[PDB]
Amino acid sequence: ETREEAVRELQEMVQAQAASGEELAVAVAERVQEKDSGFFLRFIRARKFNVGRAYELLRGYVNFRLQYPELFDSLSPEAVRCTIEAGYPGVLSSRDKYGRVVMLFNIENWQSQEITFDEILQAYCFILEKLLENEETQINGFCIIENFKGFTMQQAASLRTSDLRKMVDMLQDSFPAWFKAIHFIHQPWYFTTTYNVVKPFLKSKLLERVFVHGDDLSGFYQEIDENILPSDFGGTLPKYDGKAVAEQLF
Ligand SMILES: CC1=C(/C=C/C(C)=C/C=C\C(C)=C\C=O)C(C)(C)CCC1
Repeated sequence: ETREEAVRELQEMVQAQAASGEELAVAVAERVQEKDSGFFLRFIRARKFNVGRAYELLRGYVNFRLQYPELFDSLSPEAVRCTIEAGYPGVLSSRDKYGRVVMLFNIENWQSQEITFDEILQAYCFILEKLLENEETQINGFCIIENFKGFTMQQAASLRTSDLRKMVDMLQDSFPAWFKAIHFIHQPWYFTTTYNVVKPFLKSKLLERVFVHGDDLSGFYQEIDENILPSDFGGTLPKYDGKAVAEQLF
């Protein structure tokens, strides 16, 4: 069967490339040695069974883990659960019109000293790992909705460029085959400074996936069904509660 053959070919390529001794190639081989066929199929299917292209995706995925080991070193499922229960980030029960999983972040009252940017990215990675077990999601991918209505100047001043770059790299290196769009709503005037900080690190393909809506949600609602969104993202569903997602995942 083509699936089993494709996985075997990807595995052989992982080994063949590592044979060169090239640093990342060697790291990939080491870092995927415990993975099952399902894991390899994610990359294979995301690249329409093009093994070479699947391997390139895998390189970026592993590179992210090499560059940001603090996100993976002492990962505790229990701690990740708490972050998710707190609603950071959230996940909708229904897919959007593109068949995408919709992830959520509402910055209002986010206290970075209580729940760190790193902890939030750990939660993203933990969720995406589970979400990508699903074969439709392996193709359709996901989007992110960011409600910045409550983005304060204090929050803005506290954001570290190294943390913003980490998020860029999560989307651009770890999950680029799956990250499809990010929608910022209700962002204040000083969002411009935050955006400008990140802009140099965004490749053109990723830049084209960033949308900023402010207070006019007309276009936004054309993308994401108002009737699938929680009330704190302008929708008709109950205010987002991280408990439901958390229970489903764990
Ligand atoms: C502008 C912009 C970004 C900035 C995101 C920010 C400012 C996130 C701030 C807080 C958190 C933790 C959100 C969690 O979802 C992205 C994602 C990096 C890269 C694409 C464009």
